[PDB]
Amino acid sequence: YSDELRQRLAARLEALKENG
Repeated sequence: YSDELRQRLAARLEALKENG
């Protein structure tokens, strides 16, 4: 995966968890 690419996937999760 390499460190950076994983954190990118986290950034998506972040947007979704805002509301609910």
